Order: sequence, then structure tokens, then C-alpha cells
Amino acid sequence: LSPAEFFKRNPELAGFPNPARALYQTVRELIENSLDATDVHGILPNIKITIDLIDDARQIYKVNVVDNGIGIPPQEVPNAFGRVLYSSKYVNRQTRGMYGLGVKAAVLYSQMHQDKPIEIETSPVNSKRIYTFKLKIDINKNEPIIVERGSVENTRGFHGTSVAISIPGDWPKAKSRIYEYIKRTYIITPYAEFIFKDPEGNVTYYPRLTNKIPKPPQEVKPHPYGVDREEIKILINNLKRDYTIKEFLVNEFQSIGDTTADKILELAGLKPNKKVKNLTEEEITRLVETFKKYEDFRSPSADSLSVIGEDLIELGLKKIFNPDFAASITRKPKAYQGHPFIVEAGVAFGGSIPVGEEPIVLRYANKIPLIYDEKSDVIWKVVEELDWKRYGIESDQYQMVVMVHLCSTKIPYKSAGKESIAEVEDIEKEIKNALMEVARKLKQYLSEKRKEQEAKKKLLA
Ligand SMILES: C[C@@H]1C[C@H]2O[C@@H]2/C=C\C=C\C(=O)Cc2c(Cl)c(O)cc(O)c2C(=O)O1
Ligand SMILES: [Mg+2]
Repeated sequence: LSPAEFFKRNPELAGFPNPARALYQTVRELIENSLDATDVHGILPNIKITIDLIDDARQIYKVNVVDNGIGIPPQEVPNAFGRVLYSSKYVNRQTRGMYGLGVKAAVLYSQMHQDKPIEIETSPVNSKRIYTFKLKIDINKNEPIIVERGSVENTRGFHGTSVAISIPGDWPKAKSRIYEYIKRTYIITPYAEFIFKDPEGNVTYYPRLTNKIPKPPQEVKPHPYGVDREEIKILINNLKRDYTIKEFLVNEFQSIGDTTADKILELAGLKPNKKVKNLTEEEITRLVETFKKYEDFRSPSADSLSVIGEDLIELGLKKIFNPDFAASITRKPKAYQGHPFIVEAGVAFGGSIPVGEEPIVLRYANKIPLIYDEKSDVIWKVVEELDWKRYGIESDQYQMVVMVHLCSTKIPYKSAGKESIAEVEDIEKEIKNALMEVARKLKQYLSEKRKEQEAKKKLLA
């Protein structure tokens, strides 16, 4: 089965189990693409989200997201929305989203269940025109249908993209989590500005708090430990030139210089000067084996990642929660299974945060909030296992928010269609190390606060 056909038969595994989640997920995919279109490219995100109930009896909603990002070259638009790829591309740059189909899952669901086309308007940086489309995915042929295509004259300095998708939804069911999704995005994106207008006509405004944008992720070449047979054939098939196996190793991968390639070639039983387009199955097998076994690669480069940053984590926590204290940490990068990863953690304490018997726990993966399935997440487990009395929290009731961000070019999820990060040992170890680091900052704060109260009580009239 193709991913498109696997989606159609198993949409509950892809974040579309029912209309309430479809509505939520569509909003997510559009917001995530709008952010990747803006901040990855040095642009402060100015994003408008509207949701309208367009057919009351059938509970059809139109979701419209508008951004100021870099736009889509018109020639790429039909395949971007209307052609599901036959396999996921190897990830070489950090991007927002759990789901391989991205917006294409919203488009499929739209075309499966109702009759309006998708509406797209886009203007690439410096374009003299805005390109407009009404589009469908052919649900049988997995190909775009262009219903309407046109353009209008652009205005000074305008660039970006508008997408509207009509779909079955359930606003009353989805409402609180859509709001929470947006809030939690805003917390770690205080340089974005959002406007959200809901189906009931409520308007929420999330103003820009800063103009500081974190360093973007950069494309890297794949790390040898991350690739299997199929991925190597893909790399071979994609070559524009007639590289030798040696040239292939040195130029298509991370961490293979001249000497390393030589050693790899020797261990693999390959001729350096054989043309790599001629690699046989047996030869690929030995190469992959040699890759898995080789002990002398540098770690996967973290150049492909982008953190939120301690400064922004703290600013977001403080502005949203108005706590008495906030702290954060951005850890040094680690790696696993051929991909780099970074953990960040944050804590906000006291002030306007509600009293509870447990912390408010915020989970992020590649800068997207995880919303469902929180009790099965490795992040939830770590926070729950930590003994807060060791870090200065004395009462059974307290006001605390804890956040953890994992970013990687390969986030491990427990189950398709669930929003929980898997309990991978090396990732759990690092999340725990991060949390402890921030918790020590909190312990210091509480110890200083307590000494100060004691001093006033005992020494001041
Ligand atoms: C090509 C550009 C910039 C890329 O960074 C964006 C990441 C993913 C985008 C995938 C798309 O299919 C086009 C797109 C969509 Cl669907 C959207 O909802 C909002 C957008 O702003 C863009 C866009 O302009 O995409
Ligand atoms: Mg995405």
C-alpha cells in the first residue's frame, strides 16, 4: 500500500481518527508549515488563523491560515498539496510535524469527505504577482486536479501563502485543545504574532514579544549510521554524476574524509574506483554492515537542529504564566541511531500559576507542542519520577510549570497516531539530566527565598 492508500484505510493512525481530531490536526499542519515558512528563513512569523462553520448540519468547517513566509513557487504548488510521495524522504534538516503526509493528509481528508476544492494564494519573495489556485487531490490517482489557476498583481514587499481547506470537523469537541495548541506554540514562539478567529466569532490576539529569532537549522548530509539499504539506493539513484564508490562515500555523507573512506572501502571489500551506479546488492549489504559496525565516525552534526534557546524559553514562560521565578537549560547535543538530538528544559514557579498537586507539564518536539497522550510520554514519566522535595518543594501543593523540548532529525514516537515520545534510554537519560539541571536552579531560588523570609521574620521589627 502507498502512504496515501494506507492513510485512507487507517486515518486514525495519522491523526485523523474522527472529525474533532481532523479539525485540530488540520489547524496544526497549517500553523506548522507557516512557521517553517517564516522563522526558518529569518522572517518574524505573522500568522492569521480563522475557522468558520460552513455547513451546520453536516459540520463542515473551512480552516484558513495566512502567513508572511517565503511563499511557494507556482510550479510546485500542484504537487505540494495533491501528490503523496511513495516514501518519506530521509530527514536532513529539523522540521516541524509528526506526520509524513503533512498538509496532504488534510487535503485527502477534505477530498474524501466533502466537495469544495482547497484554495491557495502564494507570493514568493520578490514576486510581481500573487498566484491563486483552487485545487483537489485525485483520491484515486494520487495526483493534483487544478480546478482554477490564475494570478494578480502583487503589492510592495508582499510575500507569503494563504491556504484554506474545507473538512468535516467538530468544534465543540476540539475547541479546548485547539486553543491549548495555539497557547503552547506561543509560549515557545514569543517572536511570532498570531490572530485566531474561531467559529463562534471569538478573536484572540497573541502579540509579538521580541524580535529575536533562533538560529535556523541547516541541511546536512546523512550520517552513515542512519542509513539502511533502501536509503543508500535512493542516494545512488539521485546522483547527478558518475561518482566512484570512494567519491560517493566522501561527498554524500557526514563524517567520511579521505582516510575514513579508504578504511570503510577496505572493511567493506569494495573497489575505491568502481562506479557507484554499478554497486550490486551484495555490495550495498556489506557497506551497510560496515557502517553499522564502524566505531570511528564523529557524532551526527547538530547543524541540522534548531533550539528555542534559554532566553526565549524564559521570556515565554514569564510572559504567559507571570511566575515568581523561571529558569531553563539548553543542553549540549547528543546523538542516537545516526541522528543528533538536543534537550531543553524549563521551569516556572509561583506567581499567577494555579495551585495543584502536580506540575503543569509542557512537551515539545521540534518546536511543536505535543497535546494528546501525555501520560504515556517519556517526558511525563521523567517528571513524575523526579522527587521535588529534593529540590526545595516542601508542600504537597505548589504552583509549577515544567517544560521539556526534544529536537532531533528523528524523533522516536511510541505509536503512529499518538503524540507520545518513546522511552528510548539515551533520550530519557538526557531529559532527566536536563530536568535535574533546571530543578537545581529552582532549589537555589527556593532556598534563597526561604532564608530571606526567615531573616525578615527574625531580624526586622
Ligand atoms: C515552500 C514554502 C516554505 C516551506 O517552509 C514551508 C514548509 C512546508 C510547506 C509545505 C507546503 O506545501 C507549502 C506551504 C503550506 Cl502547505 C502552508 O500551509 C503554508 C506555507 O507558508 C507554505 C509555503 O510557503 O511553503
Ligand atoms: Mg510539518
